[PDB]
Amino acid sequence: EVIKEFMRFKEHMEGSVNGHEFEIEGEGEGRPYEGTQTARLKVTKGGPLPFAWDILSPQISKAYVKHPADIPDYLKLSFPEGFKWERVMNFEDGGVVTVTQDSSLQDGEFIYKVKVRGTNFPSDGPVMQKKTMGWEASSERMYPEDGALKGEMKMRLRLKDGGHYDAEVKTTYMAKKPVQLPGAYKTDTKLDITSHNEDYTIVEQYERNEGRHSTGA
Repeated sequence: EVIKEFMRFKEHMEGSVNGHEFEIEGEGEGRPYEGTQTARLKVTKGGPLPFAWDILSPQISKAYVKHPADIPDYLKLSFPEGFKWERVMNFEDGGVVTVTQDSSLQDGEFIYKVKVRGTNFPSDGPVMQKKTMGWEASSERMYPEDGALKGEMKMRLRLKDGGHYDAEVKTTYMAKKPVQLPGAYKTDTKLDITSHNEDYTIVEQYERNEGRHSTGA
């Protein structure tokens, strides 16, 4: 078994949001079977970011999703080779974020390599004015389609406000070899910024994910 009850990961991200290029690196740890993790991130190029850290947080780790025994854990079964995923987030004010990601395993540790592109965010919007306050918990509908695992979800950013700034999200997760794909089900996810001191140039996150059968949805 290559996936231990404790697993670290490291992450390299590059991207650009409305033409502002950046790099971020991170190192993290978690309990893959328990559904838990934490990481430390920093902006290694292009810092301080012109834009909310929040649009980045969901793109900085689904090997740590807790599954019941009878839902196959496709993304853990995918190691040691790993999996890749491609996402599109469509925000209500016209901004879009697209992401491509490789995840593999080297030296006992998960290794994430992430390319993010944000575009068409309004100069005066809550993302570019850095006015957001973190994501409410969400549930991603997971379902096998065209030989891959797909998820969709509505994700909701809190605003320095009381209301919410909303994204429609679609992700295709595809293992590098054809391991059992699950039937459809839900993943409940809560992502927290736990420490942001620095300039949101050093940031720590905590995330809890749990797989469950649906009712339902």
